[PDB]
Amino acid sequence: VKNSIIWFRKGLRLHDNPALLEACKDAKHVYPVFVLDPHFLQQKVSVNRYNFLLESLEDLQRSFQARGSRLLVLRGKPEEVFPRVFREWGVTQLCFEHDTEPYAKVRDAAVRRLAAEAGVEVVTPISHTLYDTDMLVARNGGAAPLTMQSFTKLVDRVGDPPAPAPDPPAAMPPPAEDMPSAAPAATGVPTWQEVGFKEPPLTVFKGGETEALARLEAAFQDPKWVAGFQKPDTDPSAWEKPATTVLSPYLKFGCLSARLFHARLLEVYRRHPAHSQPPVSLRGQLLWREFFYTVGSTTPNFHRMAGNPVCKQIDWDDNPEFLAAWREARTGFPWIDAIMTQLVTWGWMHHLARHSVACFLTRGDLYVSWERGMEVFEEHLIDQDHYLNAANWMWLSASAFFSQYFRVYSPVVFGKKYDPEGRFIRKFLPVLKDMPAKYIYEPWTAPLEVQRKAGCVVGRDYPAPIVDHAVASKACIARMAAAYRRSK
Ligand SMILES: Cc1cc2nc3c(=O)[nH]c(=O)nc-3n(C[C@H](O)[C@H](O)[C@H](O)COP(=O)(O)OP(=O)(O)OC[C@H]3O[C@@H](n4cnc5c(N)ncnc54)[C@H](O)[C@@H]3O)c2cc1C
Ligand SMILES: [Cl-]
Repeated sequence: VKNSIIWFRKGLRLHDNPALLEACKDAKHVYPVFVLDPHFLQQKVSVNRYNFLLESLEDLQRSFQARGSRLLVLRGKPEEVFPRVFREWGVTQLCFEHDTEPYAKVRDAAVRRLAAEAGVEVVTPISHTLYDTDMLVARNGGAAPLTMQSFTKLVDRVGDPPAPAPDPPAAMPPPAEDMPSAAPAATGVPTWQEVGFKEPPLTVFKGGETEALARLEAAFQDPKWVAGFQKPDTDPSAWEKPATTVLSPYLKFGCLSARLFHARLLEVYRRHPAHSQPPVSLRGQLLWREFFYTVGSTTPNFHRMAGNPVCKQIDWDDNPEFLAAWREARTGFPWIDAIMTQLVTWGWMHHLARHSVACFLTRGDLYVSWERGMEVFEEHLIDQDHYLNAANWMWLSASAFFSQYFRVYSPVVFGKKYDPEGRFIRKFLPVLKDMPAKYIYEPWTAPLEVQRKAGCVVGRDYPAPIVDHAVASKACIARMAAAYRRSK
């Protein structure tokens, strides 16, 4: 008889899950497993992202209960848990989605070697990305494309992505009863209070496949908006209704299928011949995701500067004061401090909002290494993706993929073009809620009478700007030019 395990790590969904379909096919018992490390708190991670993962597991649990099954949250590490449950559950086949992250490759290798010892077949379909990213490299001659212009030419010659897999059966084979490692009191989905987190989550985006599908349908309620989508024209100061899809935390955890997303975009594009094209279109945004996965997975030390071949070695400063002020949202620039406040409260910011604070920290004003900023984003971002965060940080720091270091965003002017009243600032920085719009982006320029009228005396209620942009900008640019000449 066939008893199988469908191992969840990413791909926290039931739709377009070929690993789940193979695990259920001709199976008497199916053990849906997510492996949790309860000492992951002795190692970094905000309660916002970890609760998003927990809500995603709860959604999977309710979805499995509706089909006569159950989600098992096994505690411990994979290398110690699987050799036990292989013999206990009579497992003959192990199934999980392919992953290309460095720790995943080291982890999945040992798991496979442990399965071959137990006589367990391992099935690992590709479903987290649009294509077999190792196939794109081989199709291109054996190296990853380093520009989006050439990558888009490759995917057009490769063809349409594989279509999404059908939905699993309305009923699935349940786990066998009275198995000790399957005891419900030891395999339930924990809450954020039981894993050690002491402060509650504040983000407004809920995890789970159900929410991922609802956000997808909501974005497709207006097909003209999807067809004419242009990423650089979207509004970074929009928070009540964000200007983009906000599907990144669901695509990160695999709550939403990228191939399903891509399949729905082609349906709209076929009936809208004037639809936007890469790199600005919605489909182009998925290609940016696939692009950085293709390069990042084939580039050693991709998340670091030293040892990274595609990354420029720049003599960034070691300034713990600029990092702390930027990290704690007290730079003195309300546009920057509001975005960093949205980071710690929501775990998500608009793409151009991240451009502002990444440029401010790195090549624009403070000249701190993008590795330091990447560490801060990885902690608070609910959509933190190993390859995407690092690639866009090297982009904004002009260390890879991007070279126009003379283009420096203004922490004073950039936001005023969209939100002249500072509604985005007043929402996240409530201490500036009564400051007139003439000085909301420059509170230090307000007369002292006006500062007292608003209850925001610069230096007492809100900090003074840690740097003068005009001076700090002309100093980072000059050092970037020197770095770019010594970069050969
Ligand atoms: C410094 C910096 C760090 C970033 N860190 C990450 C990260 O760790 N995780 C993350 O998901 N995004 C990250 N990005 C990308 C971008 O800011 C977000 O992907 C985007 O804002 C998410 O909003 P959305 O889902 O509405 O995007 P949409 O505009 O709706 O795009 C749709 C999807 O395409 C992908 N996508 C969009 N923009 C990019 C991009 N520039 N690069 C790669 N894929 C993209 C995402 O999967 C996104 O969900 C970062 C950007 C910056 C500037
Ligand atoms: Cl600007």
